[PDB]
Amino acid sequence: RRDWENPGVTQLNRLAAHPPFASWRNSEEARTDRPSQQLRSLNGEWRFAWFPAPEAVPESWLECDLPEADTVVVPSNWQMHGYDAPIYTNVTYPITVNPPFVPTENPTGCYSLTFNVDESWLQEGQTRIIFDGVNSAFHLWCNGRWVGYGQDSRLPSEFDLSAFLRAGENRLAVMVLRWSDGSYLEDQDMWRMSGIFRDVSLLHKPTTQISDFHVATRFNDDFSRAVLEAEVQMCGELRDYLRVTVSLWQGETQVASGTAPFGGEIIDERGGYADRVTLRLNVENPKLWSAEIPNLYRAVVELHTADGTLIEAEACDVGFREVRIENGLLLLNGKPLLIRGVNRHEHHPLHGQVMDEQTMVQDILLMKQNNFNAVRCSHYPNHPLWYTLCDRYGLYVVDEANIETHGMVPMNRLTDDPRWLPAMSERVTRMVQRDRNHPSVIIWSLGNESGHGANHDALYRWIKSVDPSRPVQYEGGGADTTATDIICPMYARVDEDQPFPAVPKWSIKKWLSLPGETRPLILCEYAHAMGNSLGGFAKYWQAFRQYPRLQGGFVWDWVDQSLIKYDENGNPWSAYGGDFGDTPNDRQFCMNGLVFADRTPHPALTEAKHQQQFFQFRLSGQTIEVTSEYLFRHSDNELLHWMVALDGKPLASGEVPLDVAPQGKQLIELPELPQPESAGQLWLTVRVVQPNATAWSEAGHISAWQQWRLAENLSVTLPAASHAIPHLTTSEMDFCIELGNKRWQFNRQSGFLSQMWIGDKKQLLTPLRDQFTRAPLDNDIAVSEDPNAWVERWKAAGHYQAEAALLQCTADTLADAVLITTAHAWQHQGKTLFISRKTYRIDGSGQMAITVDVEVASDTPHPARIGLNCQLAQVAERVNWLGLGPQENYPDRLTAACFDRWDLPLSDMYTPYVFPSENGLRCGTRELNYGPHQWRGDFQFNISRYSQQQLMETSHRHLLHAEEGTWLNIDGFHMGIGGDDSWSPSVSAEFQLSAGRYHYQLVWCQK
Amino acid sequence: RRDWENPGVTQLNRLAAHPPFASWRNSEEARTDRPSQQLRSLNGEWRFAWFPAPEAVPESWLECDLPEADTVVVPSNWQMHGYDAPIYTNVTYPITVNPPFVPTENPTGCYSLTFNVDESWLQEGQTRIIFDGVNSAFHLWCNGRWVGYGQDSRLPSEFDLSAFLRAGENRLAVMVLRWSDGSYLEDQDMWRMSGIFRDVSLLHKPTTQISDFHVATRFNDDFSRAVLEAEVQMCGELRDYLRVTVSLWQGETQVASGTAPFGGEIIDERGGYADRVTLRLNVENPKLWSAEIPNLYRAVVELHTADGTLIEAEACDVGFREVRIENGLLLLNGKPLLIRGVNRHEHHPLHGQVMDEQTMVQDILLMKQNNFNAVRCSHYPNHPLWYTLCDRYGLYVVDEANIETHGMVPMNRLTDDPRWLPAMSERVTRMVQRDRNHPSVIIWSLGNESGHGANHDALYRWIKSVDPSRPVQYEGGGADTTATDIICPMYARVDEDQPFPAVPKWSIKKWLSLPGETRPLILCEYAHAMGNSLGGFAKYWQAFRQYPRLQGGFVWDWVDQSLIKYDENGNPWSAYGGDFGDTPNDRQFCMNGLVFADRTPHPALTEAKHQQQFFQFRLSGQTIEVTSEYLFRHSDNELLHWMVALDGKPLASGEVPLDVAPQGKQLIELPELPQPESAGQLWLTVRVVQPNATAWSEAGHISAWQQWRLAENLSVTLPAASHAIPHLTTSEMDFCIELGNKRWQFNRQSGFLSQMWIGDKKQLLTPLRDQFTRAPLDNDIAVSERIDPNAWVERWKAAGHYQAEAALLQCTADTLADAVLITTAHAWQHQGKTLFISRKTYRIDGSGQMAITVDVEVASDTPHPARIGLNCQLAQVAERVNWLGLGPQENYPDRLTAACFDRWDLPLSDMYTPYVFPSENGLRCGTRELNYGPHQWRGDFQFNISRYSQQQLMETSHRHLLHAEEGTWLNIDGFHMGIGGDDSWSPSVSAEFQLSAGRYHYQLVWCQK
Ligand SMILES: [Mg+2]
Ligand SMILES: [Mg+2]
Ligand SMILES: [Mg+2]
Ligand SMILES: [Mg+2]
Ligand SMILES: [Mg+2]
Ligand SMILES: [Mg+2]
Ligand code: NA
Ligand code: NA
Ligand code: NA
Ligand code: NA
Ligand code: NA
Ligand code: NA
Ligand code: NA
Ligand code: NA
Repeated sequence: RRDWENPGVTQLNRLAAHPPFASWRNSEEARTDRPSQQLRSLNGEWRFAWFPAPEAVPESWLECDLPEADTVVVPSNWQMHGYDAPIYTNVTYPITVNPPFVPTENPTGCYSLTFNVDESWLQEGQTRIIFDGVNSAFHLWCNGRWVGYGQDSRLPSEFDLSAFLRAGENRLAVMVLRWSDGSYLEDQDMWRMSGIFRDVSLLHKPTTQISDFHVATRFNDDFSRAVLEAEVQMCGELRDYLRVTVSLWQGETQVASGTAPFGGEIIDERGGYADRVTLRLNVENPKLWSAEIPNLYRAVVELHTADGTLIEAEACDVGFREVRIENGLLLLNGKPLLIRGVNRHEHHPLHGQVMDEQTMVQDILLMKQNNFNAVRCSHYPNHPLWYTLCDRYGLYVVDEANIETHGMVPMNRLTDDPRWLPAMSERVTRMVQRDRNHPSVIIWSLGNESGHGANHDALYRWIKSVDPSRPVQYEGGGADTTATDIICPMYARVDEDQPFPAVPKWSIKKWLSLPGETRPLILCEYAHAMGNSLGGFAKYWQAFRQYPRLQGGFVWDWVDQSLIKYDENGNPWSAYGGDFGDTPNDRQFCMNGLVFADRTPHPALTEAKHQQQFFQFRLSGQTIEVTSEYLFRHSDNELLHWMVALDGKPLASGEVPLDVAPQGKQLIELPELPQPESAGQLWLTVRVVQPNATAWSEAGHISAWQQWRLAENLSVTLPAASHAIPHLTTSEMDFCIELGNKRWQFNRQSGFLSQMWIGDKKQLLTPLRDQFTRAPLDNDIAVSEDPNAWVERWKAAGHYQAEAALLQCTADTLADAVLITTAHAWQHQGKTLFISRKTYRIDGSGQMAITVDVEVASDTPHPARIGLNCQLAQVAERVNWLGLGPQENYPDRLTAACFDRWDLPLSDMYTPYVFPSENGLRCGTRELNYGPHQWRGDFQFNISRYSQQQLMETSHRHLLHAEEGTWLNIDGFHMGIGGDDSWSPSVSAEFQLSAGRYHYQLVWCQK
Repeated sequence: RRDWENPGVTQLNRLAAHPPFASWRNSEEARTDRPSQQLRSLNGEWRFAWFPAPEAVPESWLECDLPEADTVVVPSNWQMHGYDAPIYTNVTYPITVNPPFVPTENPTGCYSLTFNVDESWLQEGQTRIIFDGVNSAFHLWCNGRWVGYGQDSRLPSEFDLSAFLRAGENRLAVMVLRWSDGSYLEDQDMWRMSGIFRDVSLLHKPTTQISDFHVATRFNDDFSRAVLEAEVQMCGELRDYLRVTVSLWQGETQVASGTAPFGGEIIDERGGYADRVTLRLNVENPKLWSAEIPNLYRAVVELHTADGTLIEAEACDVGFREVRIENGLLLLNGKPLLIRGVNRHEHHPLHGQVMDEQTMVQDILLMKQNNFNAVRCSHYPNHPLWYTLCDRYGLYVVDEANIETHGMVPMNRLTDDPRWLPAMSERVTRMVQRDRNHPSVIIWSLGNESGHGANHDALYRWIKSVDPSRPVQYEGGGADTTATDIICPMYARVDEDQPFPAVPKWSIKKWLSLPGETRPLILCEYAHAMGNSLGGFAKYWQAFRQYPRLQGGFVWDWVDQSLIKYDENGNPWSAYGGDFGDTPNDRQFCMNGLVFADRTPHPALTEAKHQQQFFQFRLSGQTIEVTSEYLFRHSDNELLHWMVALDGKPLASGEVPLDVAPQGKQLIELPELPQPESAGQLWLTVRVVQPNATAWSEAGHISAWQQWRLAENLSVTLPAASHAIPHLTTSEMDFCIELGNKRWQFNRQSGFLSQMWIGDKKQLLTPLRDQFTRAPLDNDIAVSERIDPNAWVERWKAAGHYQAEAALLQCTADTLADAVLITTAHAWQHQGKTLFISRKTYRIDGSGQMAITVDVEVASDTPHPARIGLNCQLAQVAERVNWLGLGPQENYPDRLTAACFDRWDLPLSDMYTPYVFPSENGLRCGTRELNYGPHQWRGDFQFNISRYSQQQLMETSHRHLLHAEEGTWLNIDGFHMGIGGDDSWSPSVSAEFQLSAGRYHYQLVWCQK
C-alpha cells in the first residue's frame, strides 16, 4: 500500500483526538492531578533496529525480536544514537521535491517492546496505546497483528489495542519511516531527525466513558462575574441513570458544582446530542488568569451513576480569562497586551528533539527571569507538558499547527491545492481538539511559511467557528491576508520599508496605517539573534510603547540548535549544519538563539531583559517617576534601590518601597545630594528588586534598572608638572624616547610604535597599528541559505587586504615632552581607502597621549571600526575598566549595559559564540586597566587571547587556540552589529561609520 | 483493506478534477464544439453479474468473463434491470446508522468490458478512463491489474490507464458497491439505486497538456466594457518554446486573441507558477448572458509551440455576466433577479437515474414554456450535459454538492465532525473544479439537509476564496447561518410563522427584517407540489413582487419520481415507495412534481406558469397597462391579443403589437365598447402571444394572460308564465311530482330525491344527498415519513365526518299556484353529536326546472369540513362535459388564478386528473352553468364529474387499480376547502380557505336539456 506516499492517507484506525486524559477512578486524585493507575508509561528500554528502506525489514521481526537489534532508550531520535545522521537544512527540502513521493532509500526504524498487561485491564473496558510523537509516519503491529498507521510527527496518535492484547506478555512492533508525504508539510528550519521521540503510554478507559470535554469561561463587563461552561461527550451505552458532575475548585475550596443526566439541547430538525451534556457554573469574583498572575482553578469532570458510583474522572486546570480583539487591539481580560515574546523550538544538545521536564522548567524560568511573558510554539504543537507549565507558571502561548512547506515553489503550491486540504486539515483540527482547554494558549496559528492558499482560508474559518475564544493568526502570503486576525510579519523593520514584490515587509509603524487597515500588529518573528546580534532591539521597544496597535512580538529565537559531538580525545564540542556529513546543509543558520544549547545566556539576553522591563522611569530634578506597565498586579514584591556614584566611586544609596498600581505611577524623592569630594560625572542607577522568592524567581532577583547622568564637575585643575623630561634618540631606523624606566620605540620605516619597555621587559608582541576591519559577525556575512552583504562589500573594496603606506614620520622636542607625528595611507589597487594622521606626545610624567584623525573615502563602504590594535606581551588575570558593562555591548546594543567600574577575569571578556567572530566589545569606556597598563579616553575595546585574524579564519569555537600574549583592540568608533535579519544588510544608518572624518584620543600610561 | 468503510479513503489513484476536456488536435473542431477523435465513449453493451457481497466475488473475474454474466446496457442502474430492488426511503437511512460501516450483505455489481485500444493512443500520450457516475463506490482493474478506487456517486472519477493498456483487445473490470461510507453523505429523498449510471469514456491527452483552465469575466460600471481573464495550467515538461493562445469568438467572428509563454507572476517569497499563465482579453460592448437572452461566446485555449505547431486545444462556451449581492439584493448584470425556479432531480420512470439528452431538452423546454428561469440541482452535481444545455437555452442554475446527511441525529452529527471534513471537502471542491466555467451556474450550494456544522463554515470560506464570482448558499441549520449568503429556507410560509425551536421557519416577510438581518431571501424549496397541490401559490408571487429582498424560490419539485411496473398482462403502471418490496419505505412521498414521470403536466403546472408571467397588467377604463418584468430584453416577440365575451359569447376582440422595454410600461386603449344585447356579465381576457418560434417555443406560444370582469347587466326580465302546472302525488312513503314526461320522487323516510325519470328512463343510480367530505388529498393526509394528529384527514376521521349518518328531521310537500315545494331538514351526527344540519327546499315549476336551495349549519367545534355540497350517481354516461365557469383545467379555491371564466367543453375523461395516488380531483370552481347529457345545472358552484365515487378514490392507493363505476358520479359543491401545499406534512390550508363560517347557503337549478 505505500501509505507513506499518499497524502489522502494520513492514518489508519486512529482514534479521535481529545484533551489530555488519565481515566482516574478516584475523584480526589483527579482534583490534585496525582498520577493515575490507569495511565501507564511505556517509556524506558526498547529494542531497535535500523534499515535503509522499509523493503529491507524482515517479516520475522513482526513476530519475533531480531537478535541484531540493540536495546535503546525511548523516547529518542535515532540520529542521536548514531544510527544515521541528522541533517540541517533551512529552506530546501532534504529530499527531492516530487510530491507526494519520497526517496526509495528511506531510513526505517524498527522499534519493539515486550511488556506485561494485567488481566484486570482486559476483563473490562478499553485499552489504548498513545504515541505522543513519532517522526515522520509509522505502522503499528501488536502480537504480530497489524493495528494501524499514523502521520503528523507532532501530535499524539492513539490506537485501540483491546482486541489485540492478552494477559501477561505482549509484543508491540512499530515501523517508523523517516520520510513520508507528511514530510512535505514538515519543512521547518531545524535539524531533520526521526524516531519515537515523545512519550508512549497505555491508557485504560471504561466502556462507558468521557470521550471529550470542552471548558469555556465567559464574563460580564467588568469581569466581576463569570460562567464556566463545560460540554461533555461520552461514548459507550446511554442509560438514564448516568450522570455527569462538573466541580470547580480553587485550591482546596470547592467553588461550584453541577450535575446532569446526558441529553443536550435541541440542535436542528433531528433533535440534539443525546450523548452530550453542558453543565454551567456561576462564579462570583473569579480570580483571573494572566501571565502576571497565573491564578488557576481545577475543573473535575465525573462520569457516574445516579446511585453515586464513580465510573471515571477526567479534569483540567482552568484559567478564567477572555481574549478578544476590539477596536484594533488584542485584549486580555479587557486590557491591551504588550507581548514580550520569544519563538522556541524543542531542542536539546544531547537528546535532539526529545523534551524533558527539567529542560522545559529551566527554559520557562529563564524566560520569566528575563522579562518574557509569551512564547510561540515555532512551528508545531509541543509536548503536552509544555502547556501545563505555561498555564501554571504564567506565559501567553501561540499554539501552531505542524504545517510548513517553505521549500515549495511558489510557497503556496500545496496549501492552495485542494488535494492537500485533508492532510492540512488534520494538522489544524487535531491540535485544536487536544489543546483548547489550556488557558495559556491565547492564539492559534495555522502554521508557518507555507505561502497563502485557499486551504488556509478554509482552516482559519474552521477554527473561528469551533473556538471563538481565541484569535487566529498566520503570516504566510504577506502577513496581512484574509487568514489572519493579527498583522504578524516576520522581520519587518521599525522605520524602514522592504518593498518586496507581492509580499512586501512594510515598516511596522507604516503598516498599521495603510489604507483600510485596522488590525493589531505583533511580529511573529523579529530581532534575529544569530550570533553577535540584537543590534537595534531598543528601537522596536520604543515603537511598541509609543504605538497602541504595535503590541509587541516574538524574538527569533530562544535557543541555539547546536548539537554535541566528541573529538578524537572524547571531548565535547558544539556542532552545526554539515558537521554530521549532512549535505546539502545550511551551516550555522541553525543557531539563532538568545541562549546557547546548554542554556547559558548569550550577551543579547540582557538587552532583551532590559528592554522588556515592566517599570518605566523618568527623572526630574531629584524626583524619579516610576510607571508600572503591569495590567493586573500591583508592585507587591518590589522595592526600589538607588545608587549615586562619581566616576564609579560610590557616594550614596537608598531604598524605597514601590507601591504602584497597574498602569499607575509613583513619585520618589531622592535625598539631598551634598557635594562630591572631587571632579567628574555623577551617575544615578536604580534597580527594581524583588525581596521575596516566587515560583519563578529567587529572593533578591533584579527585574528592572535604569541610569542617568547627574551633575558633572569638569576638571579644571592642572597637572603638577613633571619632575623630569623625556629624551629622544634619533637614528635612521628609529625614534627612541626614554623616561626613567620606560622606553618607547617608533620604527621609522613603518611609522608605528614597535616596542615599549618597562624596566627590562618588552611590552609588545606586535606593533600598535590602525585597524579598520573586524572578524565578520553572522549579520556581516548575511547568509540564511548577497553582494550587498557588509562582508562582501568590505572584501570587494580591499579593506581586509589593505597595506599601510608611510607618508610621514617625524620627531620634535617640546619643553616638556617628545612629540612623534605620523601619517599613513591605506590603499588598495591604487585606491586610497583611509588616511590616518597621528601625534604621540610623551611627557615628563611618563604618559603617552595619542591623537588620531582618520579620513575615510566617501566612496568606500563605511568601515567596521576605526581604532588601533596590538598584541601585548603580557597575560594578566583581570580586566578592570570604567565604562559600560559588565557584559559585551555594542553601539546598537548597549542599553542594558551600565556605566560603572567593572572588574572581570580575562576570560569573561571573550564571548564564545559557536561560530567565532568579533566579540566581547565594551563601549563608552573612559578607563581600562590590564596588567601594568592603563588607557584613558572615550573608546570601545575588546581584549582577549584571540586575534581578529584568527577569529575570522576559524569556523568553530572549539578550534580556537590562545595566542601568545593578549590582543587588545581599542576603538575610537565601531559600527553597530545589526540583526533586524541575518540575511541582508541590517545595520541602521545611524550606526554606520559614514562621517568621512573621525577623531579620537587615547592616553596610555603605566599603573 | 475495506476502503468502502473508511471515510478517510475516498479514492485511490484518482486523477485531479477539471472542467470538461476533449483534447481536440484541430482548433476549428474545438471552436465549433464538434466530436473529438480523442474522446471516446465506452457506453453500450457490457458484461454484468450481481453478487450479494464483495466477498462473494470470484477472483477469476479479474482475469476473465464469468460465464454466468449477462450482457446489459451501460449506463444503467442495476435495479432497473431487475437484479435487486430500488428502495424509496425519505429521511431514514436505508442501512443501519453505524458510521462508517455498512451492511455485510452489500449488493455488488461486477461490470466488465472487452474493448479495443489503438496503438496510436499508446505510442505517445496519456490514455485515461472517465466514469461520470458510479453509485456508490467502486474498485477498477484493467487487464487483471488493480488501478484504483473512487467515491462520490455524482462526480466523474478518472484514472490513468496508460501503463495498463496494450494495443488491441483489453478488458476492464469494475466492482461497484451499493453501499459505502459515501452513502452516509448521500441520504437524499429519492430512490436508492446503484451502478454505472452515467457515461464511461476514454480520453487521450498529450504528455504536455492543458491540465486545467479557468475563465473569468469582470466588467466596468455600466457593462459596456469587459476583461476576459483565462488562467491556464499545464502538465508535462516545461520548455521555453511552449505557448498558450486564448481566442474569443462570437460565432464566426474572432473578437480577441492573445498569446504568451508559461510563467505566472510572483506570488510569494518563493516566486510564482512556472507551469501557469494568465491571458487577459479586452472586450468592448460584450453581448451579455442572461436567462432572457443567453448570448454566448466561444473561448478556445490552444497549447502550442512557438513555431506554430498545435499540441492540443480545449474550449468552452463563455457567457459574459456578473453575479453579485449588493445592498441585500442578488443582482445579475446589475439588475435584481426574480427567480422563477424549480428543483429538479435526475429521474426517468424507465431508466431510473440515467439521463439522456432528449429527456433533458424535454425538461428545459417545458420549464421555459412554463415561465421558469432557474433550476436547482437538488441535491448533487448533474450529468455534465445539463450545464451545457442551461448555458445555451438560458436557465439560472444553483450547482449543489452531493452532501446530504438528513438521517443522522442530530442532523449535523457528521458535518460538525472534523473527521468528516475531508470527505465532505472533496464533494464541494471537485464540483467547483468541474463546473466553474459554466455561465448558467450562478450560485453554489454546500449540499442539503445536513444540519449546520463547522465543516460547512470551512467549505463556505474555501469557495468564497477560490471563486468570488458566485454567492454561496446553504439551508441547513436554520437557513440563515454563517455558511450562507442568501436566506434560503425550505417551506417557510408567506405570512405565517412556524416557530420551531432552534430552526424556526419565520414568515418570509418577517424573516427579512429580523434585527440585524440584511440578506436577500430566495426559498431553496417551496410550494410542495405533491398530488393535488400548489394551493396558495399566488400568495408567494404577490409577496415576491411586493418585497424587493424577496427574490423568488425553487418549487419542490419538477417531476414525480414514480417508476414503471408491469402487471399480469404486461401493462405498465406507475409505482411508488414499497412497490418493489422495499421496506421500510416512504410510499407516495417520492411523487411531488409539477409533472408526471412521463412529462405530462399536472394541473398545477399551469398555475405556476401564470403566476410566473413576465408581464403584469392593470386595467383602467378602456385602458390596459402592460408592465414588463424582463430585466434585459425588449418585448420583441410579443403581441397582445384581447377579447371581450358576454357569458362565454364573444362580442369583440383585437390585437396590438407589444413594445415595452425591460421594466417599461405600455398603454393600450381598447376601442369603443359597443353595448350588449343580453343580461349577463362581460368579461375581458388578454393574452400575450409570441408570433415567432424560438429555440424553446413554437410560433404562437402563449406566455401570459389575465382576465377582468367589465360591465354586468343583471337579468330583470321575469320568468315567462309556465304552460302547465306540476302535479304532486302523495303516498305513505313518497312525494312524487309529475310534469309532462318527467317525474321526481322524494322518499319520505330518507328525505332525499331518490329518483327522477325522463319518460320511462331512470336518471339516478344513487339518491341526491348532502356531502361534507372528500377523498383525502396527499396534503390532507400530511405524511412525509409518522402521523400528525393535527392533519386534516386525522381531524375529520376523529370527528366522525366520514362516518356521520343523515337523520331526517323534516320532510314536507306543499302545492303552490304554479309549483310544488318539498321542504326537508336533516342532521348529521356522530357519537350523539350533531355535526351538520342541512335545510333545503326543492321547488318544481311548470317549466320543469327544479330550484334547490340549501342552508347548512356546521357546529363550531367540529373541524371545518372539506366541502359543503351535494352528490349523486347519475345513471347515464355522456361523452362531453360543457360548462360556463373557470377552466379548462382542474382548479381549486386556493389554486384557481390561472383558470379563466369562459365556456368550456371537454371529453369526460379530461374531467378526471390521474394523480398516481388517487384522491379528490378534477374540480372546477366559479361555475354558473354545467351541462351533461340532457341535464343542466345552474347557480354559482364548484363541481367535479367522473366515473369514480369519492369512496372508491379514498379506498384506492394506485390509479391503475381504479375501475369506472356504472354511470357518472357528480359532486356539486356550494363550497369547497382549499387544497393547501405550503408543505405536505402538516396542516397547510390558509385560514381564508377553511369552511369556518358556521352557516352556508347555496342554490342550484336542475333542469332538462
Ligand atoms: Mg500518507
Ligand atoms: Mg492506587
Ligand atoms: Mg503469554
Ligand atoms: Mg522556514
Ligand atoms: Mg471510503
Ligand atoms: Mg432530505
Ligand atoms: Na503598543
Ligand atoms: Na535558523
Ligand atoms: Na512593593
Ligand atoms: Na569566523
Ligand atoms: Na421581490
Ligand atoms: Na419527496
Ligand atoms: Na412585439
Ligand atoms: Na386514495
